[PDB]
Amino acid sequence: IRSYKNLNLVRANIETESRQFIENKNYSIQSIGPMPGSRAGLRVVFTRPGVNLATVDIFYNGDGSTTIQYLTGANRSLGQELADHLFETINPAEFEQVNMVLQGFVETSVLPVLELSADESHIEFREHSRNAHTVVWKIISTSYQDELTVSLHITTGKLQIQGRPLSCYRVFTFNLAALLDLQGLEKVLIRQEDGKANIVQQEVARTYLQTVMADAYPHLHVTAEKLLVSGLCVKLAAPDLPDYCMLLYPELATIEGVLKSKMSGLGMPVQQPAGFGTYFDKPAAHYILKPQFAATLRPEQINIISTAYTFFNVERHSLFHMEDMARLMGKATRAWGIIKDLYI
Amino acid sequence: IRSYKNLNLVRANIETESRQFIENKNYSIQSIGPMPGSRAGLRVVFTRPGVNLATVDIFYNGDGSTTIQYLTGANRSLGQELADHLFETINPAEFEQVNMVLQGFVETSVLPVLELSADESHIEFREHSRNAHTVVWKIISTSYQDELTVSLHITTGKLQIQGRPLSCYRVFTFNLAALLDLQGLEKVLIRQEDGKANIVQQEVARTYLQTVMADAYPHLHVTAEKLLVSGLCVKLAAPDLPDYCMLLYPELATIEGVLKSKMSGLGMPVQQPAGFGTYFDKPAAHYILKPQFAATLRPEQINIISTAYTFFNVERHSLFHMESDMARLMGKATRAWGIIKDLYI
Repeated sequence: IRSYKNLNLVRANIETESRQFIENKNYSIQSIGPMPGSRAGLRVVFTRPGVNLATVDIFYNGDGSTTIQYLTGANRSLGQELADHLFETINPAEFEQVNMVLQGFVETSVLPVLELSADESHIEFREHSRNAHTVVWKIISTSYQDELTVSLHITTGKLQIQGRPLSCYRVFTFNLAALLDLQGLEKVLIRQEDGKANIVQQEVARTYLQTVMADAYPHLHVTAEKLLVSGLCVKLAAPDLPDYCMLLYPELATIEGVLKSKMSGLGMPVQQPAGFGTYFDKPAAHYILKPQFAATLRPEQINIISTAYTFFNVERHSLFHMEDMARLMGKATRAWGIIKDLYI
Repeated sequence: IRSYKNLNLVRANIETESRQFIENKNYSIQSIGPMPGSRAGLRVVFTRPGVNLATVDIFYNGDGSTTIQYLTGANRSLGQELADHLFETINPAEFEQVNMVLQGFVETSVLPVLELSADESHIEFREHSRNAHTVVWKIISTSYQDELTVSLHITTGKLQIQGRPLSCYRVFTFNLAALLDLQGLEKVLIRQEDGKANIVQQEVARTYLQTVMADAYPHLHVTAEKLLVSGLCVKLAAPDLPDYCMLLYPELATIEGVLKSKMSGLGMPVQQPAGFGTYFDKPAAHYILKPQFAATLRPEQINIISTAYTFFNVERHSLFHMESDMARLMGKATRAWGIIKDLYI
C-alpha cells in the first residue's frame, strides 16, 4: 500500500529535489511556496499540458520529520508521482527502528568501542546523560542525519541500543562483534530477539569450517576459530530477511584479527593512531603494499596480503554506506579462501 | 539409580547367562531352581568363601518381561552383582519407547515398504487387525524379541509407530526414509516431536553440500540431493541424544538410490529378490566384485563400486544389530561423502 507520513527527509533538499524532478519530466511549475496559514511547510502546485493542476502539501512536523500530503487539489495521480519520488529518495532501512538489550557491559568495556567507532571519519560520539542508574551516549553520522542512542544501565550491566539500522548501527556493531557472545552476535546481526543459532550443533558446523580450510585449520588462532564458528551458526540459523549483506561481520572482523596478527608479524605493526593507512597504498581497485616494506617480502605474501586488505576495506566500506542469500554465501566463501591463504 | 522391574530378558538364556557369571567369579552355587507357587521364574542362591548367602529371585511376568528381586535373602551387596550383570546384558535402547505419528500415507505406500523390510532375515511383518478406520500390522524380530506396531488410519492417512527403537524400528524407517519429507524424516531420526530442522537455512546447507561434492554437484541425482540436504538440516538441528549412529541414514539410502542407478547403468540391474548379493563376493570384510562381472569393466570402476558396496553394507549391518557420539557420526558422514562423490566418475 505504501504510506507517505512522517518521513525522515533531508529538509534542505525538499525544494530542489522537486524542481530537478519536474524539469526531469518536462512539466510546468505553477507555484512553489511556503504553505498558507499557520502551518509550516511547502505547497507545490504544478502540472503539464493535457491534465489538471496537481497540488502537494509538505508539513514539517515537530520532531524533525516531514509528512507529505498528496491527497489534495484537483489532480492526485500527479501529486503521487512527486510523493513516490521523494519517498524513494530515502534509504529503505530508515523505515526500521531498533531497540534491543545486550547483557554484560561496563563503562571501561564500552568506552573503547565508542572510541574505536569514532576513530572512523563520518562518526562522532558524545556523552548525552548520566545518573546513578544509567549513562547514555549519542552517536551521530556527520554525513547523513542518523543518530544512535546507547544506554548503559550500570546498576544492572545492560546495554540498550536504540535508533535506526543505518551507517551508525553497522559501524558500531562491527567494532562490537569482537566482544559479543553467540546470542549477542546473533541479536545484532539479524536484529531479531528469538534467533536460534544457539541450537546449532557446533560439531557439524565445525566439520564445515574444517572442511573449508584444508591445511590451514590445525594452525588456526583460537580467537579466530571461535568467532568464525559462531558466525557460521548465525548464517545457518537466520530466518527470512530482505538484506543479508550484514551477515559477513564474522569473517571481516576475523580478517582484521588475523591481518593485524600477520602484518605486525612481518615488521608492520598497526599502531592505534596510525591505523592501517600508514602501511598500504591504493593504486587502482586493489590496494598494494608500500614498496619500502614489500621489498623485504616474497611476492606471494605481497599478493596475498594485498588481496586480503583490499577485500576487507572494500567490503567494510560498502557495508557502512549501503550499496540476496546466495550472493552473501559466495562472498563468505571468498573471505574463507582469503583467511586460509593467510596461513602459508 | 536404576530399577530392575519389567525387563525384556531372553528367557531360555536367563539361567545359562548366570552360571557363566558365577563360575567366572569363582563363587559357589547354593541352589538354582524354579520358584514355588503359581509364579514362573527362577530363584538363585549363591555365595563365596568369606561372605553371606545372596538370594536373587526372578519373576517371569505375564507380558514377557522379567522382574529381578535382589533385595531378599541375607546378602544384597552380592545379589546386586548378578542383577547388574543380567541388567547389562540388554542393549540400552530397550529402555526407551517411541510413539509417533507421521502424516501422508495410504495403504499402497506402506505395503511395498513392509515387503522391502521383510526381505531382511530377522524381520517379519503380518497383518494384525483391520476395520473401516485403521489397519494395523505387527513387525517382529524373530532373532530378538522386539515387536513394532504400525497403525495406519486410512480415514486421515496417519501412520502411527509404537514400540521400541530396536532392530525393527531401524529397518522399517530405513526402508521408509526415501519417501518422507523433511519433518517426517527428522521425527523418525531423533524420535522427538518438536524437532527444529525446518528452521535451518536450506541455502547454507546447500552451500555446504556444494563444498563437499566438488565436480559431482552438477551431476547429482536430484532425488538424491533433496534427501541429502534434508538429512544435513536434520543433522544440524538435532538436540542432545545418547546415540547419533542413527542420523547416518541420509547418505546410506542415497548410495542405494545411486548404486542401483549405476549398477543397472553398467549392465548390473538389482532385481527385487536377487538383491545386491548377486554381484559381489566377500573375502575379508571387504566385498569384491565377482570376477565374472569385474572383468567386463575398467579397473577404475572395480575399486570404487566395491568400496562403495562394502561401506554401505558394513554400516547398515552395524546399525541393524546395534554394535565422541557426534564426532563419530560426522566422521562416518565425511567418509560417506567421499564415497558418494567418487561414485560420480
